[PDB]
Amino acid sequence: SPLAAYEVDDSTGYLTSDVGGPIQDQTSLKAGIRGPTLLEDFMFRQKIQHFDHERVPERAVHARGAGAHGTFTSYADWSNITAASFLNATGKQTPVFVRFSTVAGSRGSADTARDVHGFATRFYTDEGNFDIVGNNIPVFFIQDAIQFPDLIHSVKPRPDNEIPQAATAHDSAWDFFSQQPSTMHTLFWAMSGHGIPRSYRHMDGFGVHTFRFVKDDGSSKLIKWHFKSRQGKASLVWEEAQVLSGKNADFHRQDLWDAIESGNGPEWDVCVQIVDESQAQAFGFDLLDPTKIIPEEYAPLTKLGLLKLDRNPTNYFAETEQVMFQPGHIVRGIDFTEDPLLQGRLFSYLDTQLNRNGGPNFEQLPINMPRVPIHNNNRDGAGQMFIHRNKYPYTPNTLNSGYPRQANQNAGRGFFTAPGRTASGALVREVSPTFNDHWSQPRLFFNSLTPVEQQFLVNAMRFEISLVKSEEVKKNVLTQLNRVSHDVAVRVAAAIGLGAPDADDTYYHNNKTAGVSIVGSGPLPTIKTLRVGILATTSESSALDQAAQLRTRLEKDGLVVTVVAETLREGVDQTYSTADATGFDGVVVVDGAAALFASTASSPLFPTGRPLQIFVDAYRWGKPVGVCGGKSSEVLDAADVPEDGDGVYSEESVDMFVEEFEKGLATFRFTDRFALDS
Amino acid sequence: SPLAAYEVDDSTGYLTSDVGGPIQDQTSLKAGIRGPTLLEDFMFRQKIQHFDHERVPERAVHARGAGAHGTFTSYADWSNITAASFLNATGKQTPVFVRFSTVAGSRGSADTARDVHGFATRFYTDEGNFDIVGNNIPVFFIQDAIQFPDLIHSVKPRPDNEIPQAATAHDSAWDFFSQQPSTMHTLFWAMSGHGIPRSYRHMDGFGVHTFRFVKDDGSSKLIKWHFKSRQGKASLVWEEAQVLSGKNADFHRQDLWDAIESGNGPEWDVCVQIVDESQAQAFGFDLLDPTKIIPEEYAPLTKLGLLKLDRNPTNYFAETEQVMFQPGHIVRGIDFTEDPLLQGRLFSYLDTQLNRNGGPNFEQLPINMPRVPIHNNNRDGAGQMFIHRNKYPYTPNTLNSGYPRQANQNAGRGFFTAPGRTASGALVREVSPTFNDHWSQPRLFFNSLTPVEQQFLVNAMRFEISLVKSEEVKKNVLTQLNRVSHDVAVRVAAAIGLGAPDADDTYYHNNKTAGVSIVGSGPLPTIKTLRVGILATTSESSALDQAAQLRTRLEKDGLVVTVVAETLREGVDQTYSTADATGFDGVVVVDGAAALFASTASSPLFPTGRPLQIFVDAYRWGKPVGVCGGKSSEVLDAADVPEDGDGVYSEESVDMFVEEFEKGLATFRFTDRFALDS
Amino acid sequence: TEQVMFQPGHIVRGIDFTEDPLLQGRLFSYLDTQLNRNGGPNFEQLPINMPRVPIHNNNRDGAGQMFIHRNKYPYTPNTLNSGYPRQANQNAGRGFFTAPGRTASGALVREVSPTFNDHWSQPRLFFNSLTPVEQQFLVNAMRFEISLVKSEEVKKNVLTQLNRVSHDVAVRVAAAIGLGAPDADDTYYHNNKTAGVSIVGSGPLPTIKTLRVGILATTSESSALDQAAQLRTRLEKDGLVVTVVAETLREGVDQTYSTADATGFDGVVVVDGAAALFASTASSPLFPTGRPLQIFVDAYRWGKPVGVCGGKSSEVLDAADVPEDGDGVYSEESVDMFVEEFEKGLATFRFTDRFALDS
Ligand code: HDD
Ligand code: HDD
Ligand SMILES: [Ca+2]
Ligand SMILES: [Ca+2]
Ligand SMILES: [Ca+2]
Repeated sequence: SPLAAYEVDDSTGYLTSDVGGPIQDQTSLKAGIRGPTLLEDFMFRQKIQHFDHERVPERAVHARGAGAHGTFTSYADWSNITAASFLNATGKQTPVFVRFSTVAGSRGSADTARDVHGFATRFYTDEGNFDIVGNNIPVFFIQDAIQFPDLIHSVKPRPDNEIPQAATAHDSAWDFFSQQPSTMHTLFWAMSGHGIPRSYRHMDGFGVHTFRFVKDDGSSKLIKWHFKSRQGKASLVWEEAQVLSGKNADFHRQDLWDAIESGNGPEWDVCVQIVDESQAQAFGFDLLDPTKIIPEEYAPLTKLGLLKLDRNPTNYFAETEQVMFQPGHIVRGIDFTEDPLLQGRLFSYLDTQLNRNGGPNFEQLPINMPRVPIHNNNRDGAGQMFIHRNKYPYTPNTLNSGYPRQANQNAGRGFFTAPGRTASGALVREVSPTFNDHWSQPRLFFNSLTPVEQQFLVNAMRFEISLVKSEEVKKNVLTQLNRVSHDVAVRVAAAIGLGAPDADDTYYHNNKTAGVSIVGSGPLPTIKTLRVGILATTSESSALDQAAQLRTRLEKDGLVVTVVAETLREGVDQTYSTADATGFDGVVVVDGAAALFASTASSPLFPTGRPLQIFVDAYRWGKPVGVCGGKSSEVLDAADVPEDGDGVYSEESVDMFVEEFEKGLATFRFTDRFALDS
Repeated sequence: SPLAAYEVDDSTGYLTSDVGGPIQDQTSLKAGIRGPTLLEDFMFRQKIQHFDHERVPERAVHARGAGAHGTFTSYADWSNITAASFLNATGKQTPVFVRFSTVAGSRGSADTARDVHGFATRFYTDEGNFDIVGNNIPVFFIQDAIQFPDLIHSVKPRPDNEIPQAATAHDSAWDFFSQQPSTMHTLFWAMSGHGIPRSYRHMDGFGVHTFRFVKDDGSSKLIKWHFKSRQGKASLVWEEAQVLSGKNADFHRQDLWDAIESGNGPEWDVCVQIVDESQAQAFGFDLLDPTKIIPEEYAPLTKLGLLKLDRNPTNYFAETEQVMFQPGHIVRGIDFTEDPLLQGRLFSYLDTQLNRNGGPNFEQLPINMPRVPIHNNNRDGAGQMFIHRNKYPYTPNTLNSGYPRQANQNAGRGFFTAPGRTASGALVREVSPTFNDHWSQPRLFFNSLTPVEQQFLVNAMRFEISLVKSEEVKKNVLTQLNRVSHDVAVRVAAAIGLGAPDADDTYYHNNKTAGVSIVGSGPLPTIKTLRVGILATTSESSALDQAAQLRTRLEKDGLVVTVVAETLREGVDQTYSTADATGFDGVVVVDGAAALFASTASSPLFPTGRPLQIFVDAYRWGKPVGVCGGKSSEVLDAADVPEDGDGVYSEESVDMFVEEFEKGLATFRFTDRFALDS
Repeated sequence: TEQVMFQPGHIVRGIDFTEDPLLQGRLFSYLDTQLNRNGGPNFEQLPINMPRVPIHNNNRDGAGQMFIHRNKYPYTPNTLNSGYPRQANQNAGRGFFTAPGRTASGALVREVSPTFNDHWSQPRLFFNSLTPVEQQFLVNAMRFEISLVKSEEVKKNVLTQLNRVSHDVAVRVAAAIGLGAPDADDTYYHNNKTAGVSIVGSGPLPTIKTLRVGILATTSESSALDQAAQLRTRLEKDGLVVTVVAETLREGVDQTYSTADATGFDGVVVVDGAAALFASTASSPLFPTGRPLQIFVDAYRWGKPVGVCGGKSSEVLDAADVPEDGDGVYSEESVDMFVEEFEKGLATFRFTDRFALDS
């Protein structure tokens, strides 16, 4: 913790200026008790000036996000495939910092927007900082970095009025998607449940690009990075995400914070797919193309180590806001590929930190510093924090005895470009013909989802495209969807009253791939941290008694339990007024409370119908719901919830109720409650 | 447009660099067709560098906002009270730019957060730019500018985890409120409907501070600025505001945008209260105190002129984002007072623009430029756009013949300090004792609300304080509330399971004041722009017929009509999937659509129960609802809405339906549907 | 050095400001200007600017933020951080406080105090307090600068102001620029003087340590370099910085004639073994024509102590047109006697009898 050396404690002591002079900061200096404020009030000005300059530009993308500290532990000595020092011994531990994010919204936008999500991991290795700046979706919208402002301008708010915030549901985005068909693969992922994850802990991370692992002998293999969640994969449903955006814009950052504080810090297996250089085009697409995945059937995952997040930042601004990641932060044993999206990224991340930091010495901020000595001839610049002793900062020199020395493949453990890499041909601004198949892999992805997942994706597209005003853009969108799947274009067209174009089967096929479905990936492996809302009443002393007994039983198994009542008191966490179904992964009514759910309910302490609305919403959104007490039928009738439904629980016995209700939590969503196209 | 001279047209022509060289920007230059990108690719780098640097720091407060162009027109020659040139002739027109905003949220946060709102107006006068940087609430939280960072730190997200976004519902804010009693007045306004306005058009603006009008003879009078909405006052209900925050984060900016495009540009009467210098302490409080209003019974409003917003910006960034308001932008005829809040603001706004603009020449941005010539000896600085001819930029000079000439009270129409102003006494960092009554005016305000408005305010406080984790903070909050009103403290305490402290009647009184109530300000004066959702179906050709007839008669009265059905087609604006009750001011079901409202209604095209939920939500939130066509009983029964309810409409005849329904839209909210504490 | 950011706003308990209107505005400027230099608000965190005591305040964020603040309730007043940091003032925490006797009275004005209006008496006090040669130098600095002003009207306006200080100054300055001085205006003329403002009159320097002595020698003569080495040891003993100069470097020789100039020395000594370099027909590809003699002559003309060490002085001094009996001109055979006299000269520092006076 270079973070702990820079920590500042203010738990005792008298207020000082920034130069250590004790002062006051509550009243301005004035000429007389009702007089004007004086220019000589240095206390006033130092304080306001600091306030007035507190903000810094938000990131150009991924502005909305949150971070945590942890550790990476290697499972083996990986010398045989990479020279990377953080992977060179069983059990070797490296500190990490991770930031998760959306792409499109500004700071302050809602966590539960539909979007691609960032998953950026810094490894503070003993041979330098290494960053993997990935996303929760393994493919990207575009095939060349020069198009990135085009993609981003199209998805961000229309620039006359700056509407809409954090959403692709507008003409410009679908105009771009429909004119730039490379977008189809990422679009399909973003329109699935991968666009609205349950939490940062319930998504995967991917490096997206093919990279190289380079051995000390100089041989190389091609790799893709996969961070596979140990919490399982899980999504919201859209109608739930929308309400969550309003009720709790901070949902994902709160979830992450709380999991870490409770001792449930999330984990991922850090994995690679590893293939030979000769396989760059063996799989029916080009490994230089970031719109393509390698099916796991062609290349299995190898598990390199464990990533665990287990500590929250001390100061959000200083750590999370100021962390400045770069794919250029590379270490010996890793190399780039000629992926034209990766290639341009290298430029952008060094440049953009000048905007954020306002000066060139951004690598000296505590969160950006390495954990090894720095020896170089970089000097001066605004905000220079070091006092360099070497007064001959040039190479070659004799007056500093030739130091710092050059590092390279054979000296000082230098980074070196993989020596088998070559280039040949004309200097061109031309797209490789090997990149031209934009529709096959979207179809592979779509084929690999379950029927209800396919319906959710169609429904997401129906939602967004129905909000596009241009009839031409809508037609063009159907044209592109039709090339992936005639069925998708037909079902989407039905919602927007246009006809789909005739089937064009060039890229149609029936193939599937493992591991891309959320709903298909079986029950969650753990239910720790999941949220249960127990709906109770201060009316009946039996209701708070039953709530307390359920609480014990659920908290035993690591669930986070919230007892809801009309008013706060001992045992009650939340009022009906502040409660919502978006707040819980499952809801239980204690039978003691059945009168609150009648249609003539009414209280000055919460909005009309709130108790029942929580229960109904939770049911309609596919959550496990139940009534505990043995007079269940009255609440279930008021809800129009069938007692015999999957994921509906009714028991008098607390112990039997809990046992089945917990199986429901693992199932997580009951997908039989959602209507499917015929 | 004033700013037409700076417009750039890209409706034709070939892509160029910033220096006019024709280029391409879709493919990177590579060493071979699958090769690495080249450093000599200047096309790539100039485009990506611009992208990398697009963002600028958000405003330190009022980051989330929106703007429009307009005109101010004077109603008279106001020479007899002020020298101000924009007020010197009946009918005199001056261009304006207004930005509206929330206070606490970052720039992507929801418009319908509970907050104080900004209302900042620039008058581009023939004697310089004059800015009135106001709020929609006439009193401010604190009495000294030096305390602003304390207020804002406490209300903004907790700095460890940056939670929660755009909300005072957390411990730090209520800690500050309870330890700093000056906050009570603004707190009561923010917890009333004024904290969740229906639109920027349905709120007032206030300068907050006492200022001075100064005549050409040097005599002065004390003024408060009031911008009084011609659209009337209106608020959301909290439970509505919360869902709206998710469903449409852009609600207020969209409402303003749309009103201007439809030729319904909003208007305010720009008014002043005018009192003599001798009345600074005549009204039982100190006019230098920004936590106090002057009750209209003691000083009436004088209408000075009309503010009309009628033109949307061309580019949001360039106009809205870059507008840099200053209370320091003052003109001859106006002066400051020794209000210690105002005094410190004068420093802050000049300083903070350096952060935003990144250099000192921010007054040269098109939106910030004046509409008259500039003559001064300000020179150089980053981003200097002028080429100054005068090569002797010093005073006094002979080598530029003594130009520019000094302007003052007697020459060149210079600004001048009101010459009757004086100071006397010790140089002190002390609060005037005349500022010490923090509680009477909060009580005056509370007393001037209707019973249901009082309930809504109590309920806002119950909501927020129930989320405060510290029992000590909650206790301290009740202590302060109790000094305003024992009844308030009792009613709030009931939701959080504490007892309120014994009554302390030092500041209790029964006085009321006119015009601070929303509910009490009679029906809206116009219903133009209000939104009616018509819930129809494609399953019956008669329903769409009914909807079309309803649309014709409602549009004739300038309402914005959305017809909602399962799918889009001619006549249908929105699908049930995208529709929500938060999108309408009133909801009509056409009786041809009754089958969608049954509890077994289901479709793959929208979430279960969505048609009925829209109707139920609208009813519960106090909106006029109805069924048109004659067969009303299944819809009203399914919704549990009584046919004889106020603001419930049931007529066979479209004519009669609309005549009654329109009375309901003017009534706006039916307050009898909300329960009151006994 | 480049990053140090000073401010008169950096004040401590026991010091306070006055209502000097120049000082009052400075307090604003120095806080504001560091934003320009540093490009962000955390300039007090640069090592040179940090205090040597703990910092406890609620300043947060900003570009370049180096601290990680633990207090997550950075507002006052608070209970959630127990009311810390506490307010410091006259009576608690050794706070800064404004001197309590200070007051203000009267109108809010943009007017100059009439008490500020005598612009000329003190300039005259200062001028009166200089020695005659110092007065001449001041006049000569004005004649130099004003003679480069192209505007005839500006020049007249200058003599109008100077004349209000001293008619004599305006006359002597006017003579160089071909204008007539305006007639005497004696409102602010006086004969008063004040101690300690004169440089020339502040006696010999109190130390000559660090002053620079150039020894002009030659590689022609093994004698010349021996004399230079003996001089060097004797001068270095008294903490002077000695530079031996010759045609080319070698052991004992610090600088070539090519790089040397009289501006590099406070005193110049020629060793008499080097006399041949000082002739008018001296010439070498290793230095500009006349360079050795020019160093000596420049040093003499600029008022420095000069001398010849070894016993044979008259060829050098005649080549240079320097009278052997001049004040601050030294001739001795003995190194010890040479240095004893020469060091008196270094303490005198400048021999002002070598500069002409008006009238
Ligand atoms: C040519 C520009 C460009 C391209 C093609 C990309 N990005 Fe990027 N990205 C940026 C330019 C950039 C940036 C403007 O440089 C950002 C904003 C702030 C920063 O540090 O870098 C950024 C931020 C950024 C962040 C946030 C890091 C954080 O939390 O601070 C993530 C996770 C990604 N990007 C991930 C990706 C992935 C997985 C991409 C494709 C595979 C990708 N970006 C393509
Ligand atoms: C001492 C500091 C301070 C104090 C006491 C206040 N403000 Fe302020 N205000 C600022 C410091 C500031 C600022 C940091 O200087 C901002 C942020 C951006 C800007 O241009 O100025 C600002 C912005 C800002 C804006 C946004 C203008 C726009 O849309 O760009 C409004 C409407 C206000 N303020 C209104 C007020 C009112 C009505 C106040 C009390 C009566 C008030 N402020 C007190
Ligand atoms: Ca658009
Ligand atoms: Ca800058
Ligand atoms: Ca808090």
